[PDB]
Amino acid sequence: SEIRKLLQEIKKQVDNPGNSSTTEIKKMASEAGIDEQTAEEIYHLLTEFYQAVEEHGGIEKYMHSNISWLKIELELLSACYQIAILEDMKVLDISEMLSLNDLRIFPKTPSQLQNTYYKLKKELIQVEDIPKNKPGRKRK
Amino acid sequence: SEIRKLLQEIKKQVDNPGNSSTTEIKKMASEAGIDEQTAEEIYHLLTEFYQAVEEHGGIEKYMHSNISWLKIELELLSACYQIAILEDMKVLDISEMLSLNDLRIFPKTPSQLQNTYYKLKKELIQVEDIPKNKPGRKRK
DNA sequence: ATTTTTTAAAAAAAT
DNA sequence: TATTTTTTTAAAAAA
Repeated sequence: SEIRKLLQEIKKQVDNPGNSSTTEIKKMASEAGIDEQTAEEIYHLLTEFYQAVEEHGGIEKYMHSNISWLKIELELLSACYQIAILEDMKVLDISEMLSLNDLRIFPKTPSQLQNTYYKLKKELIQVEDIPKNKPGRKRK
Repeated sequence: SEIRKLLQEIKKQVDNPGNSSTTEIKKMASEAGIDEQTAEEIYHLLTEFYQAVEEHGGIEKYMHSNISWLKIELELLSACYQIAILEDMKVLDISEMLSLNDLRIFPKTPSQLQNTYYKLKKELIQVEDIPKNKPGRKRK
């Protein structure tokens, strides 16, 4: 599968967009036999996510803010795992690929991505901003 | 006791030092009946700590780096609790006073300060740089 | 005043 | 290999 190189190029375009960005992504997806619609959806979700990060002061300011995940970030997470799974990638490999260890689609580690993916599937969390909850005993 | 206002003024001077800084601190300590030597020691330890933070990219860069505590920061911690205890302050009050909730001598919460103080006293940790250890199971 | 327990997240083993 | 549970660490607050 060429899903990794496609996602990599999608991020490359989001980080430096031009009037031919989406056309190039469609072409790359087509040549790889990857669904064009889902490829473009990811490009647009990623664009929004990065725009949101900037509205939150930037990647560094965001990674340390009180927000663990943004609603758009979770939408992106679900779309990324879904397209990669359809392309026959193993879960462990997807978590690695999307993380800080590789493509850096998300400013998250493979475990942050994978634990969240399963909580999302188990409906332990909703598709909405998720605040960083503090540890420690609860007040009396 | 006037230990809180003394520490506050010590930090005020460290944040904007002049040729009369230490003289003013000595005077304030004297008028409050607080040991002058320990007051000056704290001024110098605090100065070093803030210089170290700057060498580590700044307060924001440091609070998120892989270092939990700096050696000089622990030396400062011990000196601050010691002088405050001698001035009859309760432990809970000291942790609050030195923290982000009040004087901000340290870029730490009252619990980070208090838990570390006791680990230091119990010799569970040494007076040296302490790295931020990651959570999670240990590898097989 | 000092120690222990609890919680939440992250990491990786267990299933 | 997909999903769940356990473990560890730090932080928060009870014990």
